[PDB]
Amino acid sequence: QTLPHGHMQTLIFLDLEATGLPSSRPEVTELCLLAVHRRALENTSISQGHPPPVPRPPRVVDKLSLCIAPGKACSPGASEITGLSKAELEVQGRQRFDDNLAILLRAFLQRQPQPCCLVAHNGDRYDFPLLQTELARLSTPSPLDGTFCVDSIAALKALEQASRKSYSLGSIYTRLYWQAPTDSHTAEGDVLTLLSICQWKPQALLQWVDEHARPFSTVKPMYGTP
DNA sequence: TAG
Ligand SMILES: [Mg+2]
Ligand SMILES: [Mg+2]
Ligand code: NA
Repeated sequence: QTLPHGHMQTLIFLDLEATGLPSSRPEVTELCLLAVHRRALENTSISQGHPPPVPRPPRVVDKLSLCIAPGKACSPGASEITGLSKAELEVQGRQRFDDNLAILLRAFLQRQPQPCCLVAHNGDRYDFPLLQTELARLSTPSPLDGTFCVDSIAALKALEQASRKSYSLGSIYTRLYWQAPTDSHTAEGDVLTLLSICQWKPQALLQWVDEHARPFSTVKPMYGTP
């Protein structure tokens, strides 16, 4: 382009469940990362047919799915759709978002060939600023420091405009594949759904991602800590 | 406009 940050070598599909929506000062209850090398995406076969079948996930993938005890209760709305509550997370012995979690994420990211780019649906307004806020509370250094990120809503908008309607995760998936997504509002279900829409046009997605990746350190926290 |  020249590419502003070089080729993204690893795409990290990311999904968070949390206790509520942005004005509630929400906290994370579940986290899922799906790390895919760009080779896996460029090896995805072209989406043919109307509709095309849902693309097959790459064989080679690193996956991390974690349930996390938040510091405050879930809104009733959040619990009904995620199937999670703070109390039941604690009955199941889930720990808080803590320094160890940060050390876990860092080691997971370091397994990936660099640089890594986080991909989340509406990430620019939800997942990235939320995650930035969770990590901010920790005295521990951010494990996301040399990482990049993109919002898949912008990606799919550009990809479909390259070919009114909704750009919610489920809407896009149903429009592309004429099927309902499964396990919605679980971190891993919605991450796998996200993987599928991004595999719709894998080459165009990588190109767009390389051009719009931005440092996660420029992400503004969703809300302030004490 | 999209837990
Ligand atoms: Mg989400
Ligand atoms: Mg979800
Ligand atoms: Na393509």
